[PDB]
Amino acid sequence: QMPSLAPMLEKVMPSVVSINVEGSTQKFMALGSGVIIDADKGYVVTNNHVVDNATVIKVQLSDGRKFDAKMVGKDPRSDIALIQIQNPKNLTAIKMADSDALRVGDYTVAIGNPFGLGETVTSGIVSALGRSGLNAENYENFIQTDAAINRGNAGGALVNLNGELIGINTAILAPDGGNIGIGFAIPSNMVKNLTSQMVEYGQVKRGELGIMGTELNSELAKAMKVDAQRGAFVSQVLPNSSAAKAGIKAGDVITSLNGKPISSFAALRAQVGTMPVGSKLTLGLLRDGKQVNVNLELQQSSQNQVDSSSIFNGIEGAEMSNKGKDQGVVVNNVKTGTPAAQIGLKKGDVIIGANQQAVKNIAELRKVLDSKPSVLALNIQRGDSTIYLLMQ
Amino acid sequence: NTAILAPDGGNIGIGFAIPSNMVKNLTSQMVEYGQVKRGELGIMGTELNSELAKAMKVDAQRGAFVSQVLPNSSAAKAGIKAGDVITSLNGKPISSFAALRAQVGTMPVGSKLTLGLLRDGKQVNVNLELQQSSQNQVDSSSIFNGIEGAEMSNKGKDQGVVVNNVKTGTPAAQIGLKKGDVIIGANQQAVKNIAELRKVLDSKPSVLALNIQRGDSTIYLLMQ
Amino acid sequence: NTAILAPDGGNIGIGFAIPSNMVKNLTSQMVEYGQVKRGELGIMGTELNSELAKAMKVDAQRGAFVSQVLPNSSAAKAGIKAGDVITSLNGKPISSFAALRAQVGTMPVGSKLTLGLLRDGKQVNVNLELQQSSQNQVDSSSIFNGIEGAEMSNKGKDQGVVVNNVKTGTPAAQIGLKKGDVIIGANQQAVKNIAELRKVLDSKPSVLALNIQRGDSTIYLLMQ
Repeated sequence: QMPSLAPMLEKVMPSVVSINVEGSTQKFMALGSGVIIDADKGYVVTNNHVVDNATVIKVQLSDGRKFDAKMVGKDPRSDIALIQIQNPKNLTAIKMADSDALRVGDYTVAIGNPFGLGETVTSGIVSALGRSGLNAENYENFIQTDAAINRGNAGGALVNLNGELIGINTAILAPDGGNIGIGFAIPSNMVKNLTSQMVEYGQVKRGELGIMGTELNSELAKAMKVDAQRGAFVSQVLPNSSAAKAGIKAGDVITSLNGKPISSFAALRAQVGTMPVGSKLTLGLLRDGKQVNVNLELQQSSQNQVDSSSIFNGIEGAEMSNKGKDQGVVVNNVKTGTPAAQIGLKKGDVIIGANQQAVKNIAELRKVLDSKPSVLALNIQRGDSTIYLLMQ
Repeated sequence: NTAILAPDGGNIGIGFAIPSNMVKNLTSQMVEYGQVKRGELGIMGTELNSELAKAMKVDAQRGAFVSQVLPNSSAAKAGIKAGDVITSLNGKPISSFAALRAQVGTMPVGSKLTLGLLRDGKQVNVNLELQQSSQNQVDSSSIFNGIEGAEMSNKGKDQGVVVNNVKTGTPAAQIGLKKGDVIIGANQQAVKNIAELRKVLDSKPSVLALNIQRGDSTIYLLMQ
Repeated sequence: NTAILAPDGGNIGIGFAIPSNMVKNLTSQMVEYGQVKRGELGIMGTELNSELAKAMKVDAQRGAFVSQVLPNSSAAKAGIKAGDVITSLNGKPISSFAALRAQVGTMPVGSKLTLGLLRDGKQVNVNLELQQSSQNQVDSSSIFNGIEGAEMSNKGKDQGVVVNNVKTGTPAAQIGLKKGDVIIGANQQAVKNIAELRKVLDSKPSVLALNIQRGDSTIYLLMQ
C-alpha cells in the first residue's frame, strides 16, 4: 500500500480546464490553462496575459469536451482575467484554500497544459512567500514553488495536498524559456477578491489609503531609529485621504494588516489593491518605537480607468470605467486621432444602454457585444442631452 | 525512460517512459524469435475528438473511430463496421486511437482479445484474434551492420529467415541476394529464426556462408 | 439579363437575356436534385448556311445539319440519318443548330419530344426521347468551396452523389476521395442528391463526415 496523490487528483483534475485562443493586433494563437470557480455559472479564472486581445476563446475539459467562452472581466495590473463558459453543463469547480495560512515548506501540486500536451500534473513545495519585483507597476504577492511550470501552465491551478486552490500559476524565472525550479503563482486570496468583483461589475473598483511609501530596509531603519528591518515606510500621506483621516503620519512604519504581519510595502500594496472600496480594515503601525492600531476604510482611487480596446477589441484611445453604482459606463479620458474619437466618443460621456438593452456596468455592456450584432448603437448622455453613437 | 521535451537539451520537468506492459510483450518475443511478429485487426481510423463526436451523434469525446474495416481482416470477421467507436480493450478503457494502436501493436499474432464498441449509442462486445500483418519486415543493415537494401523477417514458424523485398544497386544485391530467398542455415549451423542467425554472426567469422533456397533449388552465398 | 456587348464596359444598346423558358426548365431541376440532368439526342452537327445548302441541294438557308448520328443514341433509334436537316422542334421552327442545342440542353432526361426533319427535300417527323449524357459531371470545388480535382454528380435516382473522376495531386484526393465512390450520407444525415448534401454544408459543421461506399464496403471520410 503506497502513498499517492492520485486519490486527491481524481476529484480535483476535472476542475482544471485548458484555454485555446485566437486574436489580433496580424493574427496570433496562444494557449494556457484555467480553473473552474463556479460550476453552475461556468466561471473560469485564468491569467489576463493568456486571454488578452482574444477574438475567440475555447475551453477544453479534462474529459475531452469543448466549450466556447466569453470574457467577463480582466485586470492587467494583477494579471487576473475572468471568463465564462457558454452553455455550462455538468462542471466541477474547485474549493479555494486560505492562502494566508501558507507556510514555506508546505507541499504543492501544479496542474496545467504545458506546450499543449494536455492536463499535466507536477509537484514541489512552497519555496518562498510574498515574492515581487517582476514588474514594479503590477500588484504582485507571489507564492514561489519548485513544482515544474512551463509555457502553457499559466492560469492553471496550484493546490495543496487536500486539493484546495492556493494559487494561480502566472510566471517563471527562466533564462532559456524552460523551467529551472522557480515558479510563481498568485495567492488564492487575491483571486477570491478580484474575481468576485469582476463577476458583478465587469471590472475591479480599486481602493486606496492615500499614502506614498517605500520598502523598509535595514539601512533605512538605521537612519530612522527603527527596530524592524521590514515593512512599509510612509513617505507621506495625501490630504483628505482615508489614511490622513485615520491618524497616519509620515515617518510611520506599517507592520501588520488585519492582524497579519507584513512582508513588504509591495505586498501591502498588493493586499489593499485587491480589496473593494469601502472595505473596513485595520493597520498595525510603528511610530517612535511605539505600537499603534488604526481603523481605516478604503476610498475612491484614480486607477479605476481601463482602455476601450479591452472592450471593443480594436478601439483604442478612450479609457472608461463603471460609474457610481450601476449608473452606466462613464468615459474617463479620450485621446486625439484615435479609432474611438473617430465615431464621436468624447470624455465625460455616460453609456446608459446599447441596442435597446439597459447598461449599468461594464459586464452588461460586454454581454451585448457577446451577442455580436452587425451594428452597435450606444445610448450615451453628454451633459443634459441624450444621444446615440452607431458602430459598423 | 525514452525521451524528454526540452528546448535546450536539458530537463524541464517533462519526461516520457514506455509502459512496462509493452516492454513485457515486446521483449518476450525478441527472446524467442529475434524480432516482433506484429498483429493487426485490419481497421483504418483516427482520434475521436469532441467535434467529430458531434458530427457522428456520439456521446464519448475520446476513443478510436473506425474509418473503415479491411475485408478478410479479423475485425471484419468479428462484426466490426465503420462509424464504430472503440471505447475499451480487454476491459480497460481506451485513452485514444494512438494508444489502442500501441496496445495491439505489441501483442503477438494469434492473441485472443475483446473490444468494447459503441455504435448508434449502443454498447457492443466482440471477440477478436490478431492476424498476420505487413509490418513484419526489417532492414538487412540491422543484422549485418552495413548491408543495406534488403528487408527480411522470420518465416512461418521456425522455417528460416525469408527476404521480403530487395532494392537495386545496394550492398545486399551485390552479393547475389534476391527477394523470395529463405535462409535455412549459415556456416553449417541451422537457422530457424533471426535470433539463431544473429547467434552465428556473434561468432564473427571471417567468411559468412549462407545456405538459402530459391524456388526448389538450394544455393549458397559467401560474404567477405 | 446576363451580358452586354460593350467595348468600353458601358452600355451601347446591345444587351442579352436568357429566355424565360430555359429558366423554367433549369431551375425546376435544381430545386429537386441540386443540378441539371442533361439529356442528349446523340448527333454531331453544325450551322446550316446558304453555302452548305448549295452543296447539299437543300432549300432551307438555316437549321441544324446532322453531321452524323451516334450508334445506340435516341436519334439513331428514332430513324435520324446524317445529311439530315432539322427545321423544327415540337412544332416551333429552329433558328439555328446553336439554338437547338440550347433547347434540348435544358430539357430533363426522358423528355418526349418531336423533330421536323428535311431529307432529300422531303419533310419528315420523328418521335424522340432524351437519354443519358456525359455532360452531367460538375467540379467538387463547386460544393466544398475550395476542394478541387474531383468531379461528381447525382446517381441514378436519389441513390447518392457518385464521384465521376478524380485528378492526382489535388485537395480532394488528399483526404482520400477516389472516383467511383458513392456518398450515401454526411454527418448522420441521409444523402440522396447534391441538394441534400449542400443542405448539410449550409449547417457549416466544424468537421464533415462523409459516409461513402467503395465497392461492397462502407467507409468514412473526415474533413477539418
